[PDB]
Amino acid sequence: SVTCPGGQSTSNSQCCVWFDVLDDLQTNFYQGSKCESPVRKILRIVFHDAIGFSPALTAAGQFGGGGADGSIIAHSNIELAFPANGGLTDTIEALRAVGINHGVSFGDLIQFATAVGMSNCPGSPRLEFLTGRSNSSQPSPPSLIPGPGNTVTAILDRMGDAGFSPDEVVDLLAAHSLASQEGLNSAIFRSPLDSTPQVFDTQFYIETLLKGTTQPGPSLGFAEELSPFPGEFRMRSDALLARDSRTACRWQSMTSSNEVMGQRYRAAMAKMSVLGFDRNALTDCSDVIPSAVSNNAAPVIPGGLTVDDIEVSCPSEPFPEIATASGPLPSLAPAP
Ligand code: HEM
Ligand SMILES: *[C@@H]1O[C@H](CO)[C@@H](O[C@@H]2O[C@H](CO)[C@@H](O)[C@H](O)[C@H]2NC(C)=O)[C@H](O)[C@H]1NC(C)=O
Ligand SMILES: [C-]#N
Ligand SMILES: [Ca+2]
Ligand SMILES: [Ca+2]
Repeated sequence: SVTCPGGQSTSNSQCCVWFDVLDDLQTNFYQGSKCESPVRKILRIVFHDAIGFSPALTAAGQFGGGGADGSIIAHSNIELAFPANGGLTDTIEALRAVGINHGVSFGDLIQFATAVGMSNCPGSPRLEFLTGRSNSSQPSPPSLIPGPGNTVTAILDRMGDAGFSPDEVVDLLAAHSLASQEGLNSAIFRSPLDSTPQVFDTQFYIETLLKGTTQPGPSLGFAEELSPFPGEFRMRSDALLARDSRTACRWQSMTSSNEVMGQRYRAAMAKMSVLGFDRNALTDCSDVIPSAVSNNAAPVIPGGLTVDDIEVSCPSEPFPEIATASGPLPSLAPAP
């Protein structure tokens, strides 16, 4: 049966090399299987790699990008000069070394390191993992990565061209539940985007909907909005997407069930992992990905705030009854 040298069982012999890069990533890149900055930086990288894909550029006779091809590593010299790719160089070099040492393609390595990093974060779904993407890539065209100062129309058009519906854009944003910022306001380095930057949960959707009350740093940084409590950072595109009529009802439905959020995110990520590829030409090695520990906490409106403090923006469905916490307002420490 396909037994790999280490004695694990898998579906196909092409999956066996991935048990070795699992060990290396967990011990080294993830510093003992932790859910800290390397996982958050890999999640920006998989998005920035895969979104360099534009059918409208191809239609106009231009190169439109190869999608999830590892071009952000193979052509980092040109892609890391793009505005959205700051604070990624160290992570890209660590990944380059693993790819070269294990003989796997860069596009596959990024997808694999995303599924493995998320498995270290409580509450995460098991992401699908496909292997076989060609290692050959051309540099991504510029201006294909949505930025935090863009309007909701600009973001939905860019994501729509890549292939995502407005609903899938909200689903994909569940990754900001494991997030902080470093380059928008350097004065409050690693300020989290929700109160549990180490748990994949619904808190990001709940807390971006809360009324912006607090300025967390000495000044406001690029595309920064008032947040609901000390230490939390709120990005303008996230504030706008939570409130815009085209995305507000899907954003609201993501607040009460970690289970629904996880399924929707896993589906949207599987679609993003094969942009520029035919998934029927890839081999499924999903059984190499381990289970994350379960998250047993329930969704809550933190620190004494109530439903009266969230700015309900979906005019059709009433806000879900979420639990409240009898606390003083929290102050978040930097994400680890
Ligand atoms: C509407 C599109 C989105 C925009 C405009 C956006 C923008 C940003 C920006 C400006 C940052 C802060 C980076 C920094 O200063 O360090 C950030 C962080 C982050 N984003 Fe996004 N994002 C979006 C979608 C996504 C998606 C789809 C994913 C991946 C599936 C993602 C994953 C992350 C993660 C995990 C971080 C945290 C980085 C860290 O803590 O080091 N983002 N995003
Ligand atoms: C994937 O392609 C890249 C080239 O784009 C290869 O990367 C180079 O690998 C050699 C040795 O294998 C290194 O000395 C170079 O420094 C690498 N270049 C870059 C830009 O990183 C990589 O080896 C290829 N991988 C496979 C398995 O074919
Ligand atoms: C996010 N980039
Ligand atoms: Ca790419
Ligand atoms: Ca969270």
